[PDB]
Amino acid sequence: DEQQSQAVAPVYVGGFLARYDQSPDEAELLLPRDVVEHWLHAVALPLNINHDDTAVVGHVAAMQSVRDGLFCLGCVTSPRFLEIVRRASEKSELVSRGPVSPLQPDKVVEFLSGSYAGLSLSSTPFKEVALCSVGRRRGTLAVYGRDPEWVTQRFPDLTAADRDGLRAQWQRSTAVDGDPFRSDSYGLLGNSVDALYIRERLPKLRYDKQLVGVTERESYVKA
Amino acid sequence: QAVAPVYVGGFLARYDQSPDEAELLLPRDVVEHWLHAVALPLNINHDDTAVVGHVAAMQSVRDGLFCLGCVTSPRFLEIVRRASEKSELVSRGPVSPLQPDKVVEFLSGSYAGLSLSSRRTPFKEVALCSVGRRRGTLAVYGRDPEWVTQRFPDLTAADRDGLRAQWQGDPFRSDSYGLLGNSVDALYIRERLPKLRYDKQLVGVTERESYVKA
Repeated sequence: DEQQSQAVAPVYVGGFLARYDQSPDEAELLLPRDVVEHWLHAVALPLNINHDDTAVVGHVAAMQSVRDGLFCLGCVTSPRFLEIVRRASEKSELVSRGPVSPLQPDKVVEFLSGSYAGLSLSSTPFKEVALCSVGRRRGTLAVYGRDPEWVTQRFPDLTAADRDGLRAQWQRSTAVDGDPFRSDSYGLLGNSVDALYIRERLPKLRYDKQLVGVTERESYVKA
Repeated sequence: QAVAPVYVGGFLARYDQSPDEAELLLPRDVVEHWLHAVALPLNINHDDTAVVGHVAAMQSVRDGLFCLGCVTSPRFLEIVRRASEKSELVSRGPVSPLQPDKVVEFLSGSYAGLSLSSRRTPFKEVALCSVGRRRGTLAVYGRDPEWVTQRFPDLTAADRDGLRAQWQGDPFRSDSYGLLGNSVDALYIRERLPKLRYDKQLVGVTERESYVKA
């Protein structure tokens, strides 16, 4: 209970929604810097599971256009979603194996890291942000952690100035969040089988990890 | 209807396949000895709190050990039913002729392999798993046990008669959460799809005439 209480504390997620250096084969995935800045530069977008309106699990706490792409920081807050994740994490051998040495085991964070390893922006233009098994845009690796600062520190490309801009954002009471989640374990279970048949899933995830340099520092990423 | 029984068939071992593991070896003779040549429980990934049914028949044939299982647990079937309604893969349906069967399709996609762990004393249990450690252990699901057996070209009428003679309280103590945890594990099994496709080719089953998803 006490230890289970920590499991369902909020979970932050960060990562690029798009990499300006990545040229996609599909026109639909194009998202140039000028386009992003226009709508972005010159209010809190919901965060969900695979773009499902009934699976809102939190909100976006910061969005920043940087040198290498569009970076996002979200916050998973749904008590229902986190409890579901807590229970499944207890029956995962992947999770039982734990994280890389120095990191403290964190079943909930590890389960999220394993299942929803990608970030997905889709559509105002900026409608919402989705956690998915793997993103269609390359470099969209999802990085989970209990601390916003820690998550941002997982990406070598971000400079101290970049992080300052992001911080000003998350430090600022959202409309999306009682519990915005309107799905269940059965729903998540149905989605898990879909993930099993995504082709090149692991190679895509490993490619993303190297592209954003998360391979350089320790994290809960399972890929 | 959807939660009616589901049969699953497939080889638990291919005598022609050389187990890249000395512990997975399973010679014909040792098999036929324990065989005819208490029905074994059928569970999920060898979790004994996840028994979904029983083995209805086993037959040692030319190419290996063929098995036919029956998924009967109502608790399990109902859990599967709900999840199947929230699966895009399942919503896409099967290939042309075959009629949609959500529960059968979710099972085909999630537990595409069979696993025997006679580890020990003889045959202990058969597990439905995302992919088996032994090659050629593709799991084929269906509502009619006859149809399922007809999915494997290797089997002969004589082989089928032997199996036919055999197949002719809720034991599940798990939940949606347990299956979900197992689902993330499956995502990290290496070469899952390549192995499944290999198994599929080996036993001659096609997505074009079954519910197999790999």
